[PDB]
Amino acid sequence: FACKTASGTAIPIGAASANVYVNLAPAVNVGQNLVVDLSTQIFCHNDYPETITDYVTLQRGSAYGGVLSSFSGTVKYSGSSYPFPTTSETPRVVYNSRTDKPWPVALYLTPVSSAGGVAIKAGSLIAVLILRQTNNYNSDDFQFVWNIYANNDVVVPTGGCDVSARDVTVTLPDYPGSVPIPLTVYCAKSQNLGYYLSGTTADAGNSIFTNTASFSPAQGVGVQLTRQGTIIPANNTVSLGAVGTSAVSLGLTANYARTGGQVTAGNVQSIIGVTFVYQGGSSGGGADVTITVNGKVVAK
Ligand SMILES: *[C@@H]1O[C@H](CO)[C@@H](O)[C@H](O)[C@H]1NC(C)=O
Repeated sequence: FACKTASGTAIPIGAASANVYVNLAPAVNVGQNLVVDLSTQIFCHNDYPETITDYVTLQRGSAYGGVLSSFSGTVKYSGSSYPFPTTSETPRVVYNSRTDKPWPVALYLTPVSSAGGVAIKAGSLIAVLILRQTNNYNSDDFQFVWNIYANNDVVVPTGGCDVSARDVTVTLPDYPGSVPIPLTVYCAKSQNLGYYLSGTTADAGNSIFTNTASFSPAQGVGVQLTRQGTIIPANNTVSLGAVGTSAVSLGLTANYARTGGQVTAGNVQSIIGVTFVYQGGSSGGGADVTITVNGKVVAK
C-alpha cells in the first residue's frame, strides 16, 4: 500500500504517523456540506500484487482536527456514508494492482447555521484519520494515522447557503453620495432566507452606523444602508424571498446620513455585519459577512 498526494508528494509507507498536505474546495450541498474530497488528493497502489493483496479500512475515532473539531458530519468511504467522527468500522478498500487508484474518501459537515462559515488557514490541521492495513495471507495488521493539513486558505460553509464574499469593502463618492454593495447569496436547495445588519449605530432610529474612522474623521455623519431607497435599520430581518441555487443579490447600497449638527470635513468609516437567518429561525452565531464602508467629507 503506497500512496502519494495530487502534488506528487509521497506519503511515508509503513510510518505510524504522517502529515498529509492537501487542497480543499468546500461547498454547500443538499443536506450536508463538503469539507474536502480526498479522492482528488490522495492516490494509492499495491507495489507487489502477485505476492500480497492489501486491505485498508478507516477506523473508529477518525475525526476533524483544530477549528473543525466541534462539528459533526459524515465521511463517504468507498461509496458508503458513515457518521464522522467515526463510531463504526468501514469496509475494506482492496489494493490488488500497481495502477494508482484514488483513496475513495470525502469528509462532510452537518449544516447547523443558515450561511455561516469557518475560516481554515493554510497549514492548519483539518482531520486526524486512523487507518488499519491487513492482507490476504496472514493475520499481520498495522494501525496508523494520517493527519490531514490544509494546503490553502479556505472558508468551510456551516449552513445551507453560501455568499459571494465574506468581506466586502466599498468606497462611497465624496459626501453626499451612494455606492452599490456587491453581495449575493445562494442556497443548495430553495430556502426562505432573510438577513439582518449589525454594528454600532448613532441615531435613535438605529439605522445610521457610527463613523469609527480613527484618523482625521468627519463629524456629524454616519453610514446608512438602503435597498432601492428603502432604509435598512440594524437588527431587523429583511426577507429575500425564496433563495435557491441561482445567486440572489441582497440589493444593498451604502450612503452617508446625518447624525446631528454640521457635517464637517474628514474620513468616514463604518464596519457593518450581515447575518443570514431562515424564516422563523434563530439569530445564532456572529456575522456571516463584514462590509467596510469608506467615505470622505471634503471641505469646500
Ligand atoms: C435585536 O432584536 C432582538 C429582538 O427584539 C433582541 O432580542 C436583541 O436584544 C436585539 N439586539 C440589539 C443589539 O438591539
